[PDB]
Amino acid sequence: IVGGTASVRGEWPWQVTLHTTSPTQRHLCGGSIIGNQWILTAAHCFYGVESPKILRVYSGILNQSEIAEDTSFFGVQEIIIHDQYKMAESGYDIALLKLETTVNYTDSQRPISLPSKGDRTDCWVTGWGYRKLRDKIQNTLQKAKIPLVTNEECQKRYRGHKITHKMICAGYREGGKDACKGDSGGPLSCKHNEVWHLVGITSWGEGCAQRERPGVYTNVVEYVDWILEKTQA
Ligand SMILES: *[C@@](O)(C1NC=CS1)[C@H](CCCNC(=N)N)NC(=O)[C@@H](NC(=O)[C@H](CC(N)=O)NC(=O)N[C@H](C)c1ccc(Br)cc1)C(C)C
Repeated sequence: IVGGTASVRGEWPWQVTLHTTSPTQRHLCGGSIIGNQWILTAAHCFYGVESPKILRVYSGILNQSEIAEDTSFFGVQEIIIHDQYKMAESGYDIALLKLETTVNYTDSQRPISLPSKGDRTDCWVTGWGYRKLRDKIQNTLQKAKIPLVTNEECQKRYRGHKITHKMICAGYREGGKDACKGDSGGPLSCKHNEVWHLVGITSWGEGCAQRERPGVYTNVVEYVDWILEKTQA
């Protein structure tokens, strides 16, 4: 997260930190709780990830230093990637994680409502990623208010990339506030009528918070059907 501020403990209940044990443990990507045993995130986060067994999910986290070898975590029973995914920059950068055990909701971990298809503004991108292109994972969960930018507006900034309707861009004309390396998979949460909705999944972008370079996110509303299909028994 570039140009943001440290969050408060429990400020973003759905946000979780995904770790990989190979070759050694470390933050891998962001993620959103959306059900007892369902974590939503970006598909590109599992490039070269063979077994779901190397994945460890931590919810209710504020600071990475809350995580040590003796720290509890939810095991990942299954990794479901969208059958059309290929490159994050081509779309379908969405994936589901089915946790080994059910999640007990508390003040520090609750799910986030999926946007209503009937809805095809007050948005924030959160994460523990870089503060600038070259940097390091942040200990304290970062957050930043970013305005959504139309696709026609996005396409222009990306004359080399084709921004479909399954994508949505957010950023500032001037930059300065955007997600960066390590925020991937993480949520773009927007609040309407004081109800949060998972509008986007951090996906890609040229650099971080650069002028006229909106961050490209997966447009979640375009996948709820896919989601209900995968979450179903
Ligand atoms: C995620 O946090 C990560 N996914 C995997 C590792 S880190 C970032 C979020 C990017 C948000 N950007 C923004 N709002 N400005 N995603 C990526 O790094 C993805 N790639 C890219 O965003 C860009 C796309 C491009 N056309 O350049 N690629 C890129 O930065 N590539 C270089 C090679 C790179 C440098 C450092 C790191 Br840690 C990764 C890649 C994924 C790689 C698809």
